[PDB]
Amino acid sequence: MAADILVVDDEVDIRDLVAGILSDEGHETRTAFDADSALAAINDRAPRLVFLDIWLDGLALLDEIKKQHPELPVVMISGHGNIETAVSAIRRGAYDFIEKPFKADRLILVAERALETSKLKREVSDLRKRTGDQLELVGTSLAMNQLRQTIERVAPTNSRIMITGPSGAGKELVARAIHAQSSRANGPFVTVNAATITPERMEIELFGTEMERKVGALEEAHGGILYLDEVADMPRETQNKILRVLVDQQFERVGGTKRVKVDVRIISSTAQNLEGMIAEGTFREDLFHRLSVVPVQVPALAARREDIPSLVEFFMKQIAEQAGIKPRKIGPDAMAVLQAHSWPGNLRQLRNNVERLMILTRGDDPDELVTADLLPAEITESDQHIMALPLREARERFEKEYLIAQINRFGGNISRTAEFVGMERSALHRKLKSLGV
Amino acid sequence: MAADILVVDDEVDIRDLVAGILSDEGHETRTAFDADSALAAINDRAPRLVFLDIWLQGSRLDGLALLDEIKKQHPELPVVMISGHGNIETAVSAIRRGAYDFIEKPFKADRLILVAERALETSKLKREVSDLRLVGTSLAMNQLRQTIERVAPTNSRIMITGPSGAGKELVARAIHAQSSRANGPFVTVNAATITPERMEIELFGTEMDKVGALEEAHGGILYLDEVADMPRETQNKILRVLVDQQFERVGGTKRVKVDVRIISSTAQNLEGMIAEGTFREDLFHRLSVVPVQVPALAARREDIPSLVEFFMKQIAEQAGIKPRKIGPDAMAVLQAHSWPGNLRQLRNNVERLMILTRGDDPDELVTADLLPAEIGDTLPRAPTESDQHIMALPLREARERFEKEYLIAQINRFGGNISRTAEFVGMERSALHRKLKSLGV
Ligand SMILES: Nc1ncnc2c1ncn2[C@@H]1O[C@H](COP(=O)(O)OP(=O)(O)O)[C@@H](O)[C@H]1O
Ligand SMILES: Nc1ncnc2c1ncn2[C@@H]1O[C@H](COP(=O)(O)OP(=O)(O)O)[C@@H](O)[C@H]1O
Ligand SMILES: [Mg+2]
Ligand SMILES: [Mg+2]
Repeated sequence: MAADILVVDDEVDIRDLVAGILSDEGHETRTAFDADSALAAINDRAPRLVFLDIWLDGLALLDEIKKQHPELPVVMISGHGNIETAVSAIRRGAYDFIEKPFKADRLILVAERALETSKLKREVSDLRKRTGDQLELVGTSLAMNQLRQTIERVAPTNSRIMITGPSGAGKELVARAIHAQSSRANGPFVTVNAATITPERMEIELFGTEMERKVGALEEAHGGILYLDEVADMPRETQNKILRVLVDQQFERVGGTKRVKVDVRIISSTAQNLEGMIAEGTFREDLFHRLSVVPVQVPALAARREDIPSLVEFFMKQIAEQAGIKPRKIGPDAMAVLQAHSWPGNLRQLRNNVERLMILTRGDDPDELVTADLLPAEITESDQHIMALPLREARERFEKEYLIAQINRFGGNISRTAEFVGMERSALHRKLKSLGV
Repeated sequence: MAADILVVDDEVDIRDLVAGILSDEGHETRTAFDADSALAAINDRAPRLVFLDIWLQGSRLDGLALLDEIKKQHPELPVVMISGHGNIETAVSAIRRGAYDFIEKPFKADRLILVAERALETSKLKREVSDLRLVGTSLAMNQLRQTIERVAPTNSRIMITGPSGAGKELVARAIHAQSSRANGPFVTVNAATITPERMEIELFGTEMDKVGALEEAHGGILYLDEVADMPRETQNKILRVLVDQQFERVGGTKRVKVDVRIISSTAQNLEGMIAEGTFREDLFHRLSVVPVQVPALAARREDIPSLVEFFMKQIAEQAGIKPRKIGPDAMAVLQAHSWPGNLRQLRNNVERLMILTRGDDPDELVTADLLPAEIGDTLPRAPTESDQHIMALPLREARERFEKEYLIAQINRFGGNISRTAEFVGMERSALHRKLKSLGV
């Protein structure tokens, strides 16, 4: 909207003209005539945008501004004569360029777009800190290093990827890392979660509808990557259509005849045994062979236990950022129990456990260690729970469980249990029977 | 970038040149010479970008009318207009109507290349923020939402009070989003996380031999998460920001002017701190021009079922776990709990339930036994040989203690509504009242 802009030019009429139009728009404008006055203005306060004259030199100052302030957009002011240098400045780090003489509306528009893009990148950084959704693969283990090198090798190719690994191991993160290291890194990254899509709406989610517009995952993925997250959750009807899209890169939109042609790089994943599903007749053999082109195996947390301390530390920093809870020191006993667990939910389960620990100790002293007793049990019927029952039934269940527990406490000695609970021997017998013990 | 670009211009010379330059850059370019050919091309496949002439002669709809039709069908599809020299008023009109930018005839190939790249980059960044990104029907939530709506368009300093995980930061972002600084930065300072020795450096930066949060927040909002953790020297410096709209960097005399709207929060008793001499009296009153209280989750138990459903849908989107049916037992337990970690704690427990039931029968209800000890052990449940207090008591005393604990827990669950509690526990309401009075609970 209305930001702090620094106008760097050697001519006063340009400094006054640019600063004038922008200030009149609602911005705060400061000026500088050379590199030293520019660097000093940035030292007074970091601006949200810079307008830099190519011939002051401009390109050297452009490198310096971008070195110290990578997130600060710089728009070049260029002479009518040469666009070659203005284009050279874009490659060196400049956002855009403006040509003399310019219309005021052009100057206003360029400033707004440079600020909008800068705001979008800042909103991206801010939202990644809240989602705890960064694109970095933490792990010093050999399983992690081999995975990182597999990513580095398969990403620059155009090959179809098949990702195998258990739930929460990092299959989606690997797919995003493959995308960020591919030729389609600037192209879209579209995800299809079969598990979280109703069967009655799968066709519409993948192919869209004929004519505000409902655009399917395949059309949205055109020129980029389509991530089929957990293919094993696709019904027979869905498996058929996917196979059919793989043969010709074409499909119809639901309700329509129009055959849309797409150009998509497919990355698939499974935490399931697909070859076994083929034997059970639940998964198509032709689909499997077409999706299983280049394999990428993401290791289980059980295959990289030595990474758990580094991951706990990494997750504690994310939650410190999200919640404002200071990171804690995990006790050697609690860490030993964590490192020994089988982790069916892998890293997603580890993060969830780290977050619960941080919530529970939020009030505690900083020097206090997180102890093994704080760890949950894994590390009756719904109709029978006391909280879900009315008073009489809830009272009856409590009475039954109390007596059962008191009997076990006295190791089956009914007469001593009776005496302690405040009952006569035969009355306890009749009560136990009436309660169905 | 290898994008699908639709080029719409009535001039064949123009279409060929735009399609030619962009196709030579590595893009896939398509052309149309009127509205109907353009809409037929969009129907073939939605492009990633549209170049659109403002005029469009010999067409069913002109350039601005087609711009409107493209944006209606595809709101996130960037449209760059093609305009003639001296047509800037009509081009600026297209920007206000939904166009991303415009290119003025005649243009350099490198200019067209740069406009395409910038439009696509902005489109992609919007796609990221949409992918990554206040629930409750309670009067409490409705009052909070109408408080945000009222004070967000003002320029007044806010003091947000409430327990940890209740939604203070989310309230601050909601105020930011509805304020005149919504396009400005939203900078947070986690005071509980920063060491007292590094607090000044984080807020005010250092002289060069570095950029503080206040300098980053210029033009926007600075969110001071937990003001109680600020040292006395930091307190005096914030006071100068509030009164003088300026400060000095760490180890300097150099003035730094700032235009910030401060939002402060605390889960602590600041009044208790002023009484003890650890927090400045004048600073507290200046920080609390407009007080906003976020209610504890235990004070809005009505919203727990809605929050459970909202959090399930959110984890479904993140993890790819199908949302499940929470058993009446698990819901009764979740609703009755005190929640010292509030909405964060609730969310973390819903995620826990979805992680642990991943791969189980979709019909199978999520039961209360899956919840951890801090949830289950604070509420009525079947006793065991390990429950020292119950075991030390005889039958009548143990049954009376259970009655008291069960009724209180059910009351909590129903937010103190005795008529609703009576209905569930199997009593008439006056009978429940007489039973509570008799029990003295
Ligand atoms: N190597 C890693 N380093 C850091 N965080 C990771 C790593 N692998 C996964 N995560 C995180 O763990 C969680 C689960 O990972 P995810 O990619 O969704 O796995 P999957 O697709 O196998 O279920 C996510 O929050 C993700 O960011
Ligand atoms: N009413 C609400 N509806 C949905 N989610 C909420 C609501 N209030 C808070 N949250 C969520 O609860 C969690 C804790 O909120 P947060 O703002 O971080 O609390 P605080 O700042 O008080 O510690 C976050 O995940 C947040 O998005
Ligand atoms: Mg000049
Ligand atoms: Mg024309």
